[PDB]
Amino acid sequence: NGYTYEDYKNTAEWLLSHTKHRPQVAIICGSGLGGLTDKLTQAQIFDYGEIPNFPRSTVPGHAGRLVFGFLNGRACVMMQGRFHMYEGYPLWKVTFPVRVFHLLGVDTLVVTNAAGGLNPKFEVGDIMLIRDHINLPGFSGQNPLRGPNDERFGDRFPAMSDAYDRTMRQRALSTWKQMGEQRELQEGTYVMVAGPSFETVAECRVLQKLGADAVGMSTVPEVIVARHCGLRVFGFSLITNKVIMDYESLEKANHEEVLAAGKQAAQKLEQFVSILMASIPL
Amino acid sequence: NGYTYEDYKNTAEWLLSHTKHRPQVAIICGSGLGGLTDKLTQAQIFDYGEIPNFPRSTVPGHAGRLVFGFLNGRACVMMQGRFHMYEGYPLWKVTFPVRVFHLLGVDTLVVTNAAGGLNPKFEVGDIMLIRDHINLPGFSGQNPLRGPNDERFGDRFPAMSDAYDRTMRQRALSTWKQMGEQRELQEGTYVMVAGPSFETVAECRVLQKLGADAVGMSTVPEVIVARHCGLRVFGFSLITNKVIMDYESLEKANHEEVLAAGKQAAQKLEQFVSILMASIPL
Amino acid sequence: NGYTYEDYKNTAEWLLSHTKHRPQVAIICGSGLGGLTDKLTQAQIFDYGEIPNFPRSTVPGHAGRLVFGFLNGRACVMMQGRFHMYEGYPLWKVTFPVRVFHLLGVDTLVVTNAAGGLNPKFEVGDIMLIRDHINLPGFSGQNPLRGPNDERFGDRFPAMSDAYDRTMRQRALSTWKQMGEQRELQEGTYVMVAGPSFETVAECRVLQKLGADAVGMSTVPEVIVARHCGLRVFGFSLITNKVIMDYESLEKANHEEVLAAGKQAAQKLEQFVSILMASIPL
Ligand SMILES: COc1ccc(/C=C/P(=O)(O)O)c(Sc2c[nH]c3c(=O)[nH]cnc23)c1
Ligand SMILES: COc1ccc(/C=C/P(=O)(O)O)c(Sc2c[nH]c3c(=O)[nH]cnc23)c1
Ligand SMILES: COc1ccc(/C=C/P(=O)(O)O)c(Sc2c[nH]c3c(=O)[nH]cnc23)c1
Ligand SMILES: [Cl-]
Ligand SMILES: [Cl-]
Ligand SMILES: [Cl-]
Ligand SMILES: [Cl-]
Ligand SMILES: [Cl-]
Ligand SMILES: [Cl-]
Ligand SMILES: [Cl-]
Ligand SMILES: [Cl-]
Ligand SMILES: [Cl-]
Repeated sequence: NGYTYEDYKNTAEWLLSHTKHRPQVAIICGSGLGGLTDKLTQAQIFDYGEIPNFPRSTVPGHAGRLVFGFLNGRACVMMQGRFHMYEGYPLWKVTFPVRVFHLLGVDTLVVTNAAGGLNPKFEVGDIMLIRDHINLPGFSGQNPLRGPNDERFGDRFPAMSDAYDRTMRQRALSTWKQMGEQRELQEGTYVMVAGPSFETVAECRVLQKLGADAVGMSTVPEVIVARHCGLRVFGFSLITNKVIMDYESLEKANHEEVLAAGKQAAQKLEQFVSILMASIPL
Repeated sequence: NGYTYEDYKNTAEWLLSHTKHRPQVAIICGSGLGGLTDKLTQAQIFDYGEIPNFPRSTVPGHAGRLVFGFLNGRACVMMQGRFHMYEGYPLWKVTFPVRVFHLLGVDTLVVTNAAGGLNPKFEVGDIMLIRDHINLPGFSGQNPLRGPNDERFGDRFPAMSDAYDRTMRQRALSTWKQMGEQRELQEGTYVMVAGPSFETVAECRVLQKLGADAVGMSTVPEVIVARHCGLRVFGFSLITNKVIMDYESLEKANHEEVLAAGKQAAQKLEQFVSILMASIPL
Repeated sequence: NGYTYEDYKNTAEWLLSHTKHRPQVAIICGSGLGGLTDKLTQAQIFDYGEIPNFPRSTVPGHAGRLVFGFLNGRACVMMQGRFHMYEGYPLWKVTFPVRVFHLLGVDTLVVTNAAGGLNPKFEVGDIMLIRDHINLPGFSGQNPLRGPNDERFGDRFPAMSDAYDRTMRQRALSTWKQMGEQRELQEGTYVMVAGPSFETVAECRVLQKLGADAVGMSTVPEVIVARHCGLRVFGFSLITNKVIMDYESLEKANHEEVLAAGKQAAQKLEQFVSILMASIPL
């Protein structure tokens, strides 16, 4: 980890210096929450590059931007653009933003993400509340707390059995009925895999047998350092596809079908998140 | 990854400069395909050292050599000597050769390897067609596509559900009957483990329960970058041993028994591969 | 690995130079064997810092010390203070001490450790003999033999199916009856996880389903290089806690409950280890 506490403080302070927005809720926007920044009243945009010590993607395609504003009368900081293991970032860079959020005094993290369905009852376009995760990289050493622990963030050995807030999740089932959606809001376990290649069938069978309902390539490191900092955490996945679980199928997973499911669910997801701000305790 | 596209191009071009052999098929020779170079008509040998940007083993024992020639009227490039995680090589070095093969315009990769039997119906000397793999290192971040993606090789998020060509595998069952072998050609799932230590019993039970038929320490990274480049992929394992699956046995696995099974199956394996060239589409 | 054989030799020799103690048995003291050094007759203490090439913890809290002496008429070298992946140490540093022990001509390693119960028949304060391990990090590349092999320590591909000595374990069940403990000495499989965060429920269910009886964050790398060097290996775990395996519980694991179970079992553990020296073959 090439970041000191002084580095985190510098970034927090610089942002406090450069905006009057004091946010309570951080949202990391995954697949098809691109345009959720269009619903922030009183939006102030930073490009990651301007923000100090802030990782910037080398890849030309994505210019990640941090946006401060109000959503449904909640002070929010949104991340449009995320860092993934598969891109080559170490986890002390992937999760750098969360430690800054805390130093802004944000108390709640919303995390969204795409995922393949491993639970057969799941369908494309479905939304799965993250109740638990399986951190497969963490088992092997790839945990974002690996290294010296700073008491000023949290304990050396934080628990995670409770990472995903029970209350937020109930209050999210309620909001669904109010949305009057045709399809029931799902609840399940998200397994993180590093990727970037899609799963084999033997691999998909391993993940289903380990007890995973969805597989994606993000979120878990962010949840772990959020819980390490004492943040309340709520997250869901967009079920972008059904993980091919048999050799008889003649169908390959693909990024296009993930972009598609993401453009298709944008409106629904943007709505659900903004109504949800109301159920976020102040 | 300390290799640019210009580096790969340089190696490809240098080889094109230094041989008139334009190969269609690359074969990576695992356990007991040492002498398969003796069956190349019109053989031109390179030591890895001569070949630019080509990883060279530090270990005194193995002087890896790349050999261009014809096998059963197929233009082949053979790798005699392979790079393994356990040796300390990063995967961008293990799989460096495959990216060069593609730049030579090779369209088909044959991958052979030793493996311990986890499926009880398997016996030493058996041959298992790789139908699927379980990439246990890949889950944790150790995937050879981790880092920036180059469009000139393939897509950022390639699928693998179809990695092992269906046609090649049928056409391989047919060739077996023509060989008139006493023992039926096997088909199964290969789990890669980094090693170099052999599995415990609890470990062997984990791998059987995950759905693996054989365990070895290679191949999978090569298959992933081959499929990333659009290469057709066919592979099998020599079942060198039966993974000790109970505490009551007084038998340890050992490298000697792997070298043995390899010397013992050489002839059979050398035959099977050369007949197989005929079934390789031009 | 930034250690040569000359480095290991230098450390061994320096210790031989600086003590008349020629030890047969190395003990790595885990949770609640702090005070086991108080039972060494004729104790000679080294701070790790004094000992050359010896890793030293950056963290202010723990000043690791190596102590030579006699326990129950056995020449022992004890490690008070251990190195863990979660602290950031690479495994060539975690296991550095074991290679030195061998060069002192120690023939037997005792390894102790805390662990969460995954087997429901287990209770806090219980003692589980390690019969086998599941090395989850090793699968992904994080094995301490990864790199060039030195013949002077052992074989490139050591077996582990037999890592935990059968005889020592019988002779340990016998000593239990002589101790006349109210609770039966347990026997099981220890899964290593890198941590430092505690397991989720989905995670705890994965580890139980893989066949693990206890989960801890140490030992396995030490056992692997000990067995690579030809050392006889015996180990047990203190069951510090029962891994939360359901969402209905309102209980988080915590370090305090691990320190507690450790202070509470110290006397019992200190006794068991010193009686055990008698059953150690000379
Ligand atoms: C491979 O293409 C991608 C690219 C990006 C993401 C997620 C980015 P995020 O929204 O978390 O910020 C995913 S997630 C994903 C959907 N379907 C699958 C699948 O079948 N397997 C494993 N993972 C996924 C997949
Ligand atoms: C440990 O000794 C070796 C050395 C080299 C190889 C493979 C080299 P390749 O032919 O892929 O290029 C193997 S593979 C192997 C056979 N039996 C087992 C086993 O029981 N467990 C896990 N793996 C193996 C094992
Ligand atoms: C998280 O806090 C710690 C700190 C140190 C250790 C071990 C050090 P050692 O004695 O091996 O030298 C453990 S081990 C441990 C007990 N309960 C659990 C649990 O529930 N999960 C996973 N692991 C543990 C846990
Ligand atoms: Cl930079
Ligand atoms: Cl990295
Ligand atoms: Cl890293
Ligand atoms: Cl070099
Ligand atoms: Cl490496
Ligand atoms: Cl590496
Ligand atoms: Cl130092
Ligand atoms: Cl490291
Ligand atoms: Cl490391």
